[PDB]
Amino acid sequence: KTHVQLSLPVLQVRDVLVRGFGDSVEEVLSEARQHLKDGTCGLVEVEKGVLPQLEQPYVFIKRSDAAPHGHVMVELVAELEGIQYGRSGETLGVLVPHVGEIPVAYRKVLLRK
Repeated sequence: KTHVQLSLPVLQVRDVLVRGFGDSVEEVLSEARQHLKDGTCGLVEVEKGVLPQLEQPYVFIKRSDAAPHGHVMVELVAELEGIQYGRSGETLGVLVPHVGEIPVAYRKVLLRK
């Protein structure tokens, strides 16, 4: 399927144990996609002071369309030293590995895979 319905656990930035997916734009997009497939991917909502507490490169989910079955259609955009790889809509949050942190909420997304 070109899209997969996912429910992403929303994590508080200060709880996050593994603060990024790796060391290159290509690696973080790769790793983010693998963790999304394996159900081991969390979401941190972006506000003032969040991104400097996480590791670059960043992987964002961005709204790709204006929402089947409650699931917002999203795609992945990476960012490194202020350059983005991908072009999409509004940021829903920054993806991180999920290693058992307790979430505050779930974000239903339809991921372009």
